[PDB]
This record gives sequence, structure tokens and C-alpha cells, in this order.
Amino acid sequence: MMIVQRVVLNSRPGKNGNPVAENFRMEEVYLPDNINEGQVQVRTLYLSVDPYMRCRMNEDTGTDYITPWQLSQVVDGGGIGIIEESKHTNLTKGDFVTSFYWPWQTKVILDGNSLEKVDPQLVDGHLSYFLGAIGMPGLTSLIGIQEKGHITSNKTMVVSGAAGACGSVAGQIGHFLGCSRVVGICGTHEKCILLTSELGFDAAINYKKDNVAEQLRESCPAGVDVYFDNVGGNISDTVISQMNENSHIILCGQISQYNKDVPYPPPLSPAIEAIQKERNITRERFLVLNYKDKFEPGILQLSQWFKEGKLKIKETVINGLENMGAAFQSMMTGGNIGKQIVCISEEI
Ligand SMILES: NC(=O)c1ccc[n+]([C@@H]2O[C@H](COP(=O)([O-])OP(=O)(O)OC[C@H]3O[C@@H](n4cnc5c(N)ncnc54)[C@H](OP(=O)(O)O)[C@@H]3O)[C@@H](O)[C@H]2O)c1
Ligand SMILES: CCCCC1C(=O)N(c2ccccc2)N(c2ccccc2)C1=O
Ligand SMILES: CCCCC1C(=O)N(c2ccccc2)N(c2ccccc2)C1=O
Ligand SMILES: CCCCC1C(=O)N(c2ccccc2)N(c2ccccc2)C1=O
Repeated sequence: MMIVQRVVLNSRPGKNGNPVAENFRMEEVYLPDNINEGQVQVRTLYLSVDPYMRCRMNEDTGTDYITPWQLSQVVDGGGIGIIEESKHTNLTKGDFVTSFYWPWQTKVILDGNSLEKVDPQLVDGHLSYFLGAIGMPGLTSLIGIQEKGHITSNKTMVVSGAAGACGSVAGQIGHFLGCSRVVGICGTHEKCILLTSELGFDAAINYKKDNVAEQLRESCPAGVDVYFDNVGGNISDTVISQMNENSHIILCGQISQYNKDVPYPPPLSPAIEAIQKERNITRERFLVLNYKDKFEPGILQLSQWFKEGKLKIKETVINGLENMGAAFQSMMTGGNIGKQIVCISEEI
């Protein structure tokens, strides 16, 4: 048997704690030499890190559709790989495949029925895009905007988490689908420049260093019609206060709250909820997995926009399975521009 590397959950940060690289531990394990009928042996190429993973580090995730990671057991998440051996009738050696529950391990034996075969032509061979802009975050942005944005209209969109995986795509799609103005809120001036100089955002606001309320008044002079919310907390309170009658909050995530012992989705404060109700602002829970029937058209559209040169795809790649923990910590504290990716093998 050959020896491979895996990542297991080492320790929990606590419900109110910050996640750190040391919450994960690398181990070496044997990979069995044979696979059974219906299984495939896959070489892991890229793995995702994602904000939802924070709740998987707690003993109770607080959400009925996410299971907690278990101490000393292999971690899992979005991944893409290449089939090395197959005893599944619909998969063969050399196929590229994806799973939402890919073990954090360099080579894996999986049930073939749990994988989706993907076409590398859709990403011009850049496979890591299947974990970002031509993957779940891209789909979340496109389907979120389509289903919850009510964009036809010379509307103004605000995007929080604007320079992240979802946000960087959302702001571009807002322009593609008819917003006249798209304004981004993010955590660094470097990110602000990216948004306006490369991604076509009309304005960018650094929430750490800028006065968010007054910058939104200057950059959104006609108020806010659509809010693509990745962050929640005080930032969302500030945006909501400038939202128009009959506007829409695309409630994508609330990452400002993930290191706190509070339920998801978190309620708005009494003052901000009052504004929401008075202005008839809609704020419905959005779960991209409720729209799996739209993933095909979504991916095909994201791909087409990419290939046309319209959709600009940004990512931050760290190399090596040993860096999964560091990549997660980095993403959670804003180290990533666009999608955080970990490259697990050589790009061939
Ligand atoms: N509803 C769904 O089906 C669905 C699907 C996918 C993702 N989501 C949600 O979408 C959001 C974005 O996920 P992603 O994968 O695109 O991650 P991401 O935006 O690429 O990475 C997270 C970013 O969050 C920002 N951040 C971290 N802590 C913050 C804080 N306290 N306040 C403000 N910003 C903070 C950081 O950028 P800064 O430098 O700008 O702080 C960091 O780069 C998350 O809330 C996630 O749960 C939802
Ligand atoms: C409690 C986290 C809040 C937003 C959250 C969500 O419900 N999903 C989410 C939806 C269904 C199953 C699992 C998570 N994911 C998510 C992350 C990456 C890709 C897709 C969805 C999210 O980040
Ligand atoms: C997308 C890859 C497979 C994920 C699959 C799943 O595990 N959950 C899921 C997780 C736990 C319990 C039930 C389903 N749901 C799901 C569907 C809609 C909304 C939320 C989750 C899914 O679609
Ligand atoms: C949450 C994942 C559950 C399976 C899921 C998948 O990963 N892809 C999928 C593959 C690559 C990127 C994003 C999703 N698609 C999918 C996409 C387009 C057409 C058919 C299927 C899927 O339905």
C-alpha cells in the first residue's frame, strides 16, 4: 500500500473562538491497494476552504443540514480531482470529478455515485475555477441575484465581502444583469482597487478604514436597491439604513458572526428590523443547494461569461495539503483575494 497525507480535526476553537491553523493536524495513512465495485480511486488536485466550515468546527453546527467535523477524523469539503482507477460504470481513468464532501487527503477511495464528472473545456483547463467562479460561489452569486435580487431598472447594488469568492462574482453579475451602479464593501484598500480597476465596480469602500455610512451616501446617491450580503453585523446595519422602499437583501451569508455563539440566520437589531419592515425590504434565507436544478444552466452561463472575457475570475492559491489549516485561517481573516484555493498536486 502507498502512503498518503490527510488532514484531521485536531482541536475545536470554541463557539466564541477564532479558528487557527493548529485546529487541524496533518497525518500520514495507508491507501488500500484495491477498490470495490462502484468505487473509484481519485487523485486530489484542488481543495476549497469556505466560511461555512467554521460551524463544522463546533460540536454542534447549529444548522440541520451541516454535520460537525469529528476530532481526529478526516476533514472534508469541496474538491476536484482526477480518476486514477475505476470500477464504476460511468467513470473512467482520466476523468475529472468533483464532490462537495471531498476528504482532505492526497489520494482517496470514493463511491463513484457521489461524484460529478466535469468538462475542463468549460474552465479552459483551469480546474480550480470549478471551486470558485465556475463553481459553488459563482452559482451562489448568479442564482442568488436571479432568485432574490429582482434586477430587471437602473438599480444600485451594494455587495459586502466584495473581494471574496461570492462577492467578486456577484458585483460583476449585478452589472451584467442590469444594475447601473455596483458598490463594494471590503476589508483592504488593495481589495478596493481590485474591485474598481479590474472588476468594474463603480465604487469600493474599506470598512476597516473608511466611514462606511458617508461613503455609501456619496457612492449610492439614489439609495440601495439590492444588497448582496456576505457579512452581516454592523456593516449590514449600515447598508440596510440606506436601502430603498421595496428593496431586496440577498441573504447569502453573515461571516462577521461565524466566530460567535449565535444562531444562523442572525436576526436584525430592533432598530434595523424596524427600518426593514417600514421600507418593505425583503430578507429571505437563501440556500444555493435549494436550486440544484439550476446548476447546469448556471455553470454554462458562468463559463460563457468567462470565455467571452466578461467575467473576471480572481483566486488566491496556496500550495500543499499541509497548508489547509493555514489557508482556512487566512481566508477567515481576509488574506484571500477572490477564491481561496489549496493546490494539492502538480498542475499537469
Ligand atoms: N447561502 C449559500 O448557499 C452560500 C453559498 C456560498 C457562500 N455563502 C456565504 O457567502 C459568504 C462568502 O463566502 P466565500 O466563500 O465567498 O468567502 P470569501 O468572501 O472569499 O472569504 C471570506 C471573506 O470574508 C471577509 N471577512 C472575514 N471576516 C469578516 C468580518 N468580520 N467582517 C467583514 N468581512 C469579513 C474577508 O474579506 P475582508 O478583507 O473584505 O474582510 C474574507 O476574505 C460567507 O458568508 C458564506 O457563508 C453562502
Ligand atoms: C451556515 C452558513 C451560512 C451560509 C451557508 C449555507 O447555508 N451554505 C450551505 C448550503 C447548503 C449546505 C451547506 C452549506 N453554505 C455553503 C457554502 C459553500 C457552498 C455552498 C453553500 C454557506 O456558506
Ligand atoms: C450539493 C451536494 C449534495 C448536498 C446535498 C446535501 O448533503 N444537502 C443536505 C445536507 C443535509 C441534509 C439534507 C441535505 N443537500 C441540501 C439540499 C438543499 C438544501 C440544503 C442541503 C444537498 O443538496
Ligand atoms: C454541490 C455539488 C453536488 C453535485 C453538483 C456538482 O458538484 N456539480 C458541479 C460541478 C462543478 C462545479 C459546480 C458544480 N454539479 C453540477 C453542475 C453543473 C451541471 C451538473 C451538475 C452538481 O450538481
